Amino acid sequence: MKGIIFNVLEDMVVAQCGMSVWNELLEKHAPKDRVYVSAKSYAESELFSIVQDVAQRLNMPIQDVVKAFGQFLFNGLASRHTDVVDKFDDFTSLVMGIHDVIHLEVNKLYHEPSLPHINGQLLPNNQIALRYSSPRRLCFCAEGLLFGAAQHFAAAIQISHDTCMHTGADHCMLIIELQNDENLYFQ
Ligand code: HEM
Ligand code: NA
Ligand SMILES: [Zn+2]
Repeated sequence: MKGIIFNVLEDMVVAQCGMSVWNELLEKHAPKDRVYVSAKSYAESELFSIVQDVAQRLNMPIQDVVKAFGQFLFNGLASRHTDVVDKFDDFTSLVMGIHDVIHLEVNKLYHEPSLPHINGQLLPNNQIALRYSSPRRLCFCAEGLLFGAAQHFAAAIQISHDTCMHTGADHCMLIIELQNDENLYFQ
Protein backbone atom coordinates (compact mmCIF):
# COMPACT_ATOMS: atom_id res chain seq x y z
CA MET A 1 0.00 0.00 0.00
CA LYS A 2 1.60 3.23 -1.21
CA GLY A 3 2.22 6.12 1.16
CA ILE A 4 0.06 8.42 -0.94
CA ILE A 5 -3.03 6.46 0.12
CA PHE A 6 -2.05 6.97 3.77
CA ASN A 7 -1.42 10.68 3.10
CA VAL A 8 -4.89 11.25 1.70
CA LEU A 9 -6.33 9.24 4.60
CA GLU A 10 -4.51 11.60 6.98
CA ASP A 11 -6.06 14.60 5.22
CA MET A 12 -9.48 13.02 5.70
CA VAL A 13 -9.08 12.05 9.36
CA VAL A 14 -7.51 15.41 10.23
CA ALA A 15 -10.46 17.23 8.63
CA GLN A 16 -13.24 15.13 10.22
CA CYS A 17 -11.74 14.13 13.56
CA GLY A 18 -8.70 16.35 14.14
CA MET A 19 -4.92 15.95 14.20
CA SER A 20 -5.08 14.59 17.76
CA VAL A 21 -7.09 11.60 16.55
CA TRP A 22 -4.77 10.96 13.59
CA ASN A 23 -1.80 10.88 15.96
CA GLU A 24 -3.60 8.41 18.23
CA LEU A 25 -4.37 6.21 15.22
CA LEU A 26 -0.78 6.44 14.00
CA GLU A 27 0.81 5.68 17.37
CA LYS A 28 -1.42 2.65 17.92
CA HIS A 29 -1.40 1.07 14.46
CA ALA A 30 2.05 2.02 13.13
CA PRO A 31 5.64 1.68 14.42
CA LYS A 32 7.34 4.55 16.26
CA ASP A 33 8.03 7.64 14.13
CA ARG A 34 6.22 6.28 11.07
CA VAL A 35 6.26 8.69 8.15
CA TYR A 36 4.42 7.77 4.97
CA VAL A 37 6.54 8.77 1.99
CA SER A 38 4.04 9.08 -0.87
CA ALA A 39 5.92 6.90 -3.37
CA LYS A 40 6.93 4.20 -0.86
CA SER A 41 5.21 0.84 -0.20
CA TYR A 42 3.85 0.04 3.27
CA ALA A 43 1.98 -2.87 4.85
CA GLU A 44 -1.69 -2.71 3.84
CA SER A 45 -2.57 -4.05 7.29
CA GLU A 46 -1.52 -0.66 8.70
CA LEU A 47 -4.20 1.01 6.58
CA PHE A 48 -6.93 -1.52 7.38
CA SER A 49 -6.23 -1.25 11.12
CA ILE A 50 -6.46 2.55 11.03
CA VAL A 51 -9.67 2.54 8.98
CA GLN A 52 -11.25 -0.16 11.16
CA ASP A 53 -10.40 1.97 14.19
CA VAL A 54 -12.07 5.01 12.60
CA ALA A 55 -15.23 3.02 11.82
CA GLN A 56 -15.44 1.84 15.43
CA ARG A 57 -14.90 5.37 16.74
CA LEU A 58 -17.70 6.67 14.51
CA ASN A 59 -19.91 3.60 15.02
CA MET A 60 -20.21 3.16 11.24
CA PRO A 61 -20.27 0.04 9.07
CA ILE A 62 -16.68 -0.53 7.96
CA GLN A 63 -17.61 -0.64 4.27
CA ASP A 64 -19.47 2.68 4.52
CA VAL A 65 -16.26 4.23 5.86
CA VAL A 66 -14.17 2.67 3.10
CA LYS A 67 -16.64 4.00 0.52
CA ALA A 68 -16.53 7.52 1.97
CA PHE A 69 -12.73 7.38 1.95
CA GLY A 70 -12.82 6.26 -1.68
CA GLN A 71 -14.86 9.32 -2.65
CA PHE A 72 -12.52 11.62 -0.71
CA LEU A 73 -9.60 9.68 -2.21
CA PHE A 74 -10.46 10.45 -5.84
CA ASN A 75 -10.08 14.19 -5.29
CA GLY A 76 -6.87 13.61 -3.35
CA LEU A 77 -5.38 11.77 -6.30
CA ALA A 78 -6.83 13.97 -9.00
CA SER A 79 -5.07 16.91 -7.32
CA ARG A 80 -1.79 15.02 -6.83
CA HIS A 81 -1.89 13.54 -10.36
CA THR A 82 -3.71 16.29 -12.24
CA ASP A 83 -1.98 15.42 -15.53
CA VAL A 84 -3.35 11.86 -15.39
CA VAL A 85 -6.98 12.85 -14.76
CA ASP A 86 -6.85 15.73 -17.27
CA LYS A 87 -6.41 13.08 -19.98
CA PHE A 88 -10.21 12.67 -19.76
CA ASP A 89 -12.98 15.11 -20.67
CA ASP A 90 -15.87 13.18 -19.12
CA PHE A 91 -16.78 10.59 -16.49
CA THR A 92 -17.45 7.74 -18.92
CA SER A 93 -14.08 8.12 -20.67
CA LEU A 94 -12.23 8.13 -17.35
CA VAL A 95 -13.94 4.96 -16.13
CA MET A 96 -13.17 3.17 -19.40
CA GLY A 97 -9.54 4.26 -18.98
CA ILE A 98 -8.98 3.30 -15.33
CA HIS A 99 -7.06 0.15 -16.17
CA ASP A 100 -5.36 0.87 -19.50
CA VAL A 101 -4.49 4.54 -18.89
CA ILE A 102 -4.70 5.60 -15.25
CA HIS A 103 -3.39 2.53 -13.43
CA LEU A 104 -1.03 1.87 -16.36
CA GLU A 105 0.48 5.30 -15.65
CA VAL A 106 0.62 4.41 -11.96
CA ASN A 107 3.04 1.60 -12.88
CA LYS A 108 5.37 4.19 -14.46
CA LEU A 109 4.98 6.70 -11.61
CA TYR A 110 5.38 4.23 -8.73
CA HIS A 111 7.73 1.30 -8.14
CA GLU A 112 5.71 -1.95 -8.17
CA PRO A 113 2.29 -0.69 -7.03
CA SER A 114 -0.38 -3.13 -5.80
CA LEU A 115 -3.32 -2.50 -8.09
CA PRO A 116 -6.67 -4.15 -8.79
CA HIS A 117 -7.59 -5.75 -12.09
CA ILE A 118 -10.34 -3.74 -13.75
CA ASN A 119 -12.25 -3.95 -17.03
CA GLY A 120 -15.05 -1.68 -18.21
CA GLN A 121 -17.69 -2.46 -20.83
CA LEU A 122 -20.01 0.17 -22.30
CA LEU A 123 -23.67 -0.83 -22.09
CA PRO A 124 -26.85 0.62 -23.63
CA ASN A 125 -28.75 3.36 -21.78
CA ASN A 126 -25.56 5.12 -20.66
CA GLN A 127 -24.51 2.29 -18.36
CA ILE A 128 -21.09 0.80 -17.67
CA ALA A 129 -20.30 -2.71 -16.47
CA LEU A 130 -17.13 -2.40 -14.40
CA ARG A 131 -15.59 -5.74 -13.42
CA TYR A 132 -13.28 -5.56 -10.38
CA SER A 133 -10.84 -8.15 -9.04
CA SER A 134 -8.21 -7.94 -6.31
CA PRO A 135 -6.90 -10.03 -3.40
CA ARG A 136 -7.36 -6.93 -1.22
CA ARG A 137 -11.11 -6.92 -1.95
CA LEU A 138 -11.48 -3.13 -1.87
CA CYS A 139 -14.53 -3.02 -4.15
CA PHE A 140 -16.24 -0.53 -1.84
CA CYS A 141 -13.25 1.78 -2.11
CA ALA A 142 -13.75 1.47 -5.87
CA GLU A 143 -17.40 2.49 -5.49
CA GLY A 144 -16.40 5.57 -3.51
CA LEU A 145 -13.83 6.49 -6.13
CA LEU A 146 -16.38 6.23 -8.91
CA PHE A 147 -18.64 8.60 -6.96
CA GLY A 148 -15.62 10.86 -6.59
CA ALA A 149 -14.96 10.76 -10.34
CA ALA A 150 -18.62 11.58 -10.99
CA GLN A 151 -18.39 14.58 -8.65
CA HIS A 152 -15.18 15.66 -10.41
CA PHE A 153 -17.04 15.88 -13.74
CA ALA A 154 -20.23 17.33 -12.23
CA ALA A 155 -21.97 14.07 -13.11
CA ALA A 156 -24.56 12.00 -11.23
CA ILE A 157 -24.43 8.20 -10.99
CA GLN A 158 -25.96 5.14 -9.35
CA ILE A 159 -24.12 1.87 -8.76
CA SER A 160 -25.40 -1.69 -8.46
CA HIS A 161 -23.05 -4.16 -6.81
CA ASP A 162 -24.80 -7.55 -6.79
CA THR A 163 -21.86 -9.80 -7.69
CA CYS A 164 -19.21 -9.39 -5.00
CA MET A 165 -16.07 -11.05 -3.64
CA HIS A 166 -17.50 -10.56 -0.15
CA THR A 167 -20.53 -12.73 -1.03
CA GLY A 168 -18.34 -15.49 -2.45
CA ALA A 169 -17.49 -14.61 -6.06
CA ASP A 170 -13.91 -14.25 -7.37
CA HIS A 171 -14.77 -10.77 -8.68
CA CYS A 172 -17.23 -7.91 -8.31
CA MET A 173 -19.52 -6.44 -10.96
CA LEU A 174 -20.25 -2.73 -10.55
CA ILE A 175 -23.06 -1.69 -12.85
CA ILE A 176 -22.81 2.08 -13.24
CA GLU A 177 -25.73 4.19 -14.45
CA LEU A 178 -24.87 7.67 -15.66
CA GLN A 179 -27.95 9.67 -14.72
CA ASN A 180 -26.61 13.06 -15.78
CA ASP A 181 -23.57 14.96 -16.94
CA GLU A 182 -22.91 18.11 -18.99
CA ASN A 183 -23.56 16.30 -22.31
CA LEU A 184 -26.72 14.51 -21.18
CA TYR A 185 -29.94 16.46 -21.71
CA PHE A 186 -33.31 14.66 -21.98
CA GLN A 187 -31.83 11.16 -22.40
C1 HEM B 1 -12.77 5.79 -10.67
C2 HEM B 1 -11.43 5.77 -10.71
C3 HEM B 1 -10.54 4.74 -9.96
C4 HEM B 1 -10.82 3.53 -9.44
C5 HEM B 1 -12.18 2.79 -9.46
C6 HEM B 1 -9.62 2.98 -8.84
C7 HEM B 1 -9.48 1.74 -8.20
C8 HEM B 1 -8.47 1.39 -7.29
C9 HEM B 1 -8.60 0.55 -6.11
C10 HEM B 1 -9.93 -0.11 -5.64
C11 HEM B 1 -7.39 0.46 -5.51
C12 HEM B 1 -7.05 -0.33 -4.21
C13 HEM B 1 -6.12 -1.50 -4.52
C14 HEM B 1 -6.91 -2.72 -4.95
O1 HEM B 1 -8.17 -2.66 -5.04
O2 HEM B 1 -6.28 -3.77 -5.21
C15 HEM B 1 -6.42 1.23 -6.29
C16 HEM B 1 -5.06 1.42 -6.04
C17 HEM B 1 -4.34 2.55 -6.46
N1 HEM B 1 -4.69 3.44 -7.49
FE1 HEM B 1 -6.73 3.70 -8.24
N2 HEM B 1 -8.61 3.92 -9.02
C18 HEM B 1 -9.14 5.01 -9.70
C19 HEM B 1 -8.45 6.17 -10.08
C20 HEM B 1 -7.11 6.40 -9.81
C21 HEM B 1 -6.37 7.62 -10.09
C22 HEM B 1 -6.98 8.89 -10.73
C23 HEM B 1 -5.10 7.44 -9.67
C24 HEM B 1 -3.93 8.44 -9.78
C25 HEM B 1 -3.71 9.10 -10.92
C26 HEM B 1 -4.97 6.09 -9.14
C27 HEM B 1 -3.82 5.51 -8.61
C28 HEM B 1 -3.76 4.47 -7.67
C29 HEM B 1 -2.69 4.28 -6.70
C30 HEM B 1 -1.43 5.17 -6.51
C31 HEM B 1 -3.08 3.02 -5.91
C32 HEM B 1 -2.28 2.39 -4.75
C33 HEM B 1 -1.40 1.27 -5.28
C34 HEM B 1 -0.59 0.72 -4.13
O3 HEM B 1 -0.90 1.07 -2.96
O4 HEM B 1 0.37 -0.06 -4.37
N3 HEM B 1 -6.22 5.50 -9.23
N4 HEM B 1 -7.13 1.79 -7.36
NA1 NA C 1 -26.98 17.39 -18.24
ZN1 LIG D 1 -17.67 -6.25 -4.19
